[PDB]
Amino acid sequence: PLGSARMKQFKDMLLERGVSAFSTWEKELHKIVFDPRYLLLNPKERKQVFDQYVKTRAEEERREKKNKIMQAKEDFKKMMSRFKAIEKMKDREALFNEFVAAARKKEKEDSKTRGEKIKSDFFELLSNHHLDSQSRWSKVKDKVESDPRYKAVDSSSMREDLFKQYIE
Repeated sequence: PLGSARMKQFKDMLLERGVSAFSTWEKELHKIVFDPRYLLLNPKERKQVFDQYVKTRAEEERREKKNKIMQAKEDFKKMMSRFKAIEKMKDREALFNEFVAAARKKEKEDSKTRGEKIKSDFFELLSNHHLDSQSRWSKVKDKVESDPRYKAVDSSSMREDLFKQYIE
């Protein structure tokens, strides 16, 4: 949405005549100087529109390139025809090992965060009750067997051990 029809036309001309975004005005001038639309702006205005056309086009290209790369991953990574998208095998394997060697690294996490969680939830379960050294698992079991923080501990014996830990 550039100000005026006059400048729109100049911008258009820049595109149609293939003026580069990585060059000097002095060296691109030859692509436009013979074009009737060149006559529609004074020098200051010519500079305005050129500077804007060059900044805008470089950024669009820089970005088109990146967003294509990131998008190719996010789809290769998602398929786990999106396989062909990546070129070679050398590239599409430092990635097939990005996912797998990060999907196992999410379990030297997930099996520990949930790990300590089953435990702490069993302690928290226990702490809802008034317990001490005199407390006896026989009489306590019955109070908390319905609860989900209890069922979560899958070893009837390990439950007992925990309650022993908690009572020490």
